[PDB]
Formats: sequence, structure tokens, C-alpha cells
Amino acid sequence: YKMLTQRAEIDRAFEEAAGSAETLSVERLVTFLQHQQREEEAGPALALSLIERYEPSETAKAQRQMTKDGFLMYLLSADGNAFSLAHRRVYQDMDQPLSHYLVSSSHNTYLLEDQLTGPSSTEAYIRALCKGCRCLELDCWDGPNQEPIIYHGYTFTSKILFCDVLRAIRDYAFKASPYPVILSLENHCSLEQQRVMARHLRAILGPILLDQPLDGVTTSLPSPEQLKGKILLKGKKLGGKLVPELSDMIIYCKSVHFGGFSSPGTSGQAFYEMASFSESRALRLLQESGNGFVRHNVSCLSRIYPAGWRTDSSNYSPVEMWNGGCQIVALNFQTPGPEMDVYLGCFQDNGGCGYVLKPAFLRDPNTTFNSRALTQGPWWRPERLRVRIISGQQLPKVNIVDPKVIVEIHGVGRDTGSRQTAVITNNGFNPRWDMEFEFEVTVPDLALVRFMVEDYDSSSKNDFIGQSTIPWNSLKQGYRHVHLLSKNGDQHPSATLFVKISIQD
Repeated sequence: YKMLTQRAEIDRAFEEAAGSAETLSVERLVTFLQHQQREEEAGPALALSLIERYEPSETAKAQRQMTKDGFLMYLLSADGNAFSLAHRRVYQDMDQPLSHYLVSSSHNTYLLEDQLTGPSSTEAYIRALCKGCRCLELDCWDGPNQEPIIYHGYTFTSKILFCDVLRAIRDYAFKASPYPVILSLENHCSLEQQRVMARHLRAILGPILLDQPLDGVTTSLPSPEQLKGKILLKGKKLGGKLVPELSDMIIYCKSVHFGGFSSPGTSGQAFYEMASFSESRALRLLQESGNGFVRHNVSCLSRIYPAGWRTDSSNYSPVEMWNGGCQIVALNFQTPGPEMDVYLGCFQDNGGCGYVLKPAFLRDPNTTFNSRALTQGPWWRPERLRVRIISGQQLPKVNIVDPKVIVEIHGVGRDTGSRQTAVITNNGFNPRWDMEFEFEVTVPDLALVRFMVEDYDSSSKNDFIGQSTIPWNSLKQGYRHVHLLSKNGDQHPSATLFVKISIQD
């Protein structure tokens, strides 16, 4: 460990806490936990649980003390994670209408690559669901021998069977979360093949499928808690081209065209009705209607999808959409990128269940909040965040060297900013920057802090090494280790960044 561990900075901070002593007394640890780690629970109980839980040495663990070993073990642990461990469990109110949550949503889920000539696969649904995705898309078309198929219409994208896709979805639907999955159907099938679709839905999904409405739910969308272990369908509903068999299965997500906003001035889109917006239109409506849109999204679910020109399956930033209350922001889950990074980073919250409760100011029908034209309100609560990028350890390296860490704030217009550190030459094992940044965040509830590590290269553009995105209210203070994720969003086994975080009011 004289090479492995033996981190100068880990010693500097341990002594800062131990003093002259070579161990941490429950009394010296509790002080560290409250003063440094800014723990709200800092007391003897917390410190004793951390010693029992992370102290390797049994003697010190017996004499209620903490060595440099247990100090580092705790700092690399789930407890020392810059991402609130309390938040890795479902801890939010799950009894509010579906429209009060941001839902993990997939665009043209069937695709594994591009939008024109690429492959379609059940694997695409599996991967998406395993990543907590709750809203899946199925483009249904007529297939050979009365069997409906799924593929992107009028393109060379590979085709797969509707029934296969349903078996895959049935199997992985609740693997990563018990909360409801919505299947958005874009039907192009004939009346005969729609009946086939309906029969497969009922035969393959069985009881998982929400075939009937919930008693009592009549004025608003039911809650995620109420639809647990259930799958609901989104699509056109009979206004009268569509068979009763299918139409009768659309209960809370009746697909409708957007007929303008209106607010609670009695006249408009029902809670069981859902509209879709292109990324471009959504942005226009946000710039034009502002809080009208936000208010609209308190009672109705709104879907956003990539602009048509994005045939490369590229992604757009989900944040500006979320700031507007939009809950079903569909992104191409097959495409790695800061968009998906910030996307899964938001959905790492609330136990990764795919439903994240929007800030109360976004769950108020009369709210006057507007992300594009900020005023004073409970949303405006500026903090000063200081992040010290101390060291990095065992940086993943598969084409590797010269690191630099970019720290960015993703939130409302004002708060969107970024800072970066100097490049450390040829050192991924133990790079040390000891550099502090400082961001002013006016609307912390809509912000996310992203740590990004690149491989500097003057003539070839920097190579992505790893990243991690943490929602503001899940960002822990004091000394913490940021555990890096790869491009597929899979956590590198030992890649981390030792940092110190400070939020001041």
C-alpha cells in the first residue's frame, strides 16, 4: 500500500482531524463529521457506526478509534461518496400525480444506433429498462403474416416483432425499479393487426398491464405509488382507424394534439391527456409562454422528443426542458454524451426508480416561476459552491495519460457555467491539482454538478476518461470521493477524484 495508498493529501486531512494523535477518538471523529463533513447527524452514534463499519484494525475498532486506514476506507466508501447515500434509496414522496415527477424517458427505444439505416433490437429495450428508463417507445407497423413489427417507418432500420419486444419489456420492466413503465405506441397497423397487438399486450403483459382505471382517481393522474408493478399505454384513444380492443387500453395517457395552454381558467387538456413537442417547439413555448407551460405541466404530462434533423440519434440537453416542468423528456438512450450523463445523473436520484419529484415551485398550479425570466420566489435561493479538486486516483485508461478535470453546473440559464483545471502531465494514477473553483448558483433546486475528466491532447482533441453528475441536493459536503462512470454510464471499478465540497448560504 506504500504506493497504492499512502496518499499525501489523505494524511494532510487525517492529521487535520487527528491532530497529534495517530487515531481518531469518537470525540475527534464527531467533530470532523460535523465541522468538515457538515453532517446533520454528527454525534457519537454516527461516528461509532462509521468505525464499526469501516475500521479494518480490530483493536482500534475495539478501543473506539479511527486509524488512517478506516478514515480512507470511509472516505472511499458509500458513506464518503459525494453523492448522498441516503438518496440512493427511494426517499421522495411517491404519492403525487404523475405530472409532478420527471420520468426517465426513451426515444424510439427499439433503436441501437442511428435513425435511418441502423439496427433495432429487443436488447435496446432491455438496456434502457436496466438503466431505470420508465417510458419506452414502440413504432408499430404491419408485418408479414399478420404479425405486427417495430422499426422506424420508411427507412432501412432493422425490424423486430412487436411480440418479442413485449416479452423483453415484460422481463425487465421492474428489474431496476418497481415504479410504472409507460409504453408509448405509435400505431400504423391495420385494424386486423391492431387486434393482434392488443391480444399480445394482454397475453404477454398479463396482469402487469393496467387495463382498467383506478377507483377514486378521477380528478388527477394517479401516483407512481398507485401504479407500482404496472404498465400503462400511451397512444390514440377512440374518438368514435382504431379498434376498441386497443383504444380501451389507453387509460391515463391519451395522445392528443397540443391546442395551446389555458391554466385553471376552466377550458382545456385533461389530466389523462398527453401532448408531445419537438425539442424546437418545446423551447419556443418555454420562451413564449414561460410559466404558462410550467403550470400546464403541473397537471398534465408533457412529452418532448428529439428534433427530426437528429438522424444521427444525437441528443439534446434535458435540463431546460425539466426547468419547464416537462416530465417525459425522451432522449436517445443509445447515444453516450453529456446529455445522457446529466440525464442519468438526474435519475440516479430517488433510488434510481425513474421518478424524481419536481421542486415544489414546479408542482404549484399558480406558480409564477419562469426559468427564462427569473423573479424572486422560493426558487431564488443563491448559494456559493466551492469545489476543491484535490487529487484523482486510478483513472480508467483504455484507448492513456494527461488528465484535467472539468467541473460544470447545469441548471437554469444563469447558473449554467463551467471551470476546468490544469492538465497534469503523464499521471492518471495519482494526479494532484489542489485547485478550488467557485460557482454562484441562484436556483439550486434545478442545478446539477458534473465532474468531468479528460485526457488532454493538443492535436487530436481531449479524450473522455470518466464522469459523474450529481443533483445539487444530493451533493455531500466536506471531503468526498467522486466515483467516475464510463461513457456507457457504467461505474469504473477504481476511478475516483478526491474533492472537498463547500456550500455557503
